[PDB]
Amino acid sequence: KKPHRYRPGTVALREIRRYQKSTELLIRKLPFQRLVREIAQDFKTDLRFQSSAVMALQEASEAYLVALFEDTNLCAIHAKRVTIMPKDIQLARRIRGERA
DNA sequence: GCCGCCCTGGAGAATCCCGGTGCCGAGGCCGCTCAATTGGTCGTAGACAGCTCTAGCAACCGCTTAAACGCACGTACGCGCTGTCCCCCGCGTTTTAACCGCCAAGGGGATTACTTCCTAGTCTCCAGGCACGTGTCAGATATATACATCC
Repeated sequence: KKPHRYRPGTVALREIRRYQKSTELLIRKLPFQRLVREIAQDFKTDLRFQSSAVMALQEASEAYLVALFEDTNLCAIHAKRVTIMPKDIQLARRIRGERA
């Protein structure tokens, strides 16, 4: 219960300016390893993983999600909005050719 | 005469600066060592020349006709404004699991060296499949001619 609450949006701009400067991975390593192993046991059983393989998968997945979020933000801005919605992701993936 | 209180001076300890010496990152030097270099030989890939036949190109023609263009009207939709409500954001508090540091043994896989043998490259010879051209043949199409019929 303290005064001087911040306006909704300048904190998000601060995290935008912070996370666009830094280069570290934004997803924790152990949940991503568990997700990769859970996906990979469907294709083949008794699969071992190098740590650099999981790191390459994490780098590629984070780059893909960041680029998709940039296209999604462009979709949301084009619809005279500032909030991203699942239809923006759907339109971005449709124009990209993933849903086409 | 005896005892208590205020003012001022020089010596002991803390700190800054400089010199001698030991440790981390990087570069010169040395040793192995394997792949780039050099030299020679030879086969053939490609450059060059030559002839033949077909497509493209610049600039013009003529004719047709459907597409393009201009204009007027009208109305549907993009856009701006306002309300509203709801849902996402900011923040405080509590939980929880990521992260790092640990076993405990065992298998997977990357190398180094070695052996062996099966299979694919290479060469020679041959023949049949593919590409092209043509004679022939059965299905599809159009009309010639004869019969039943309405006015």
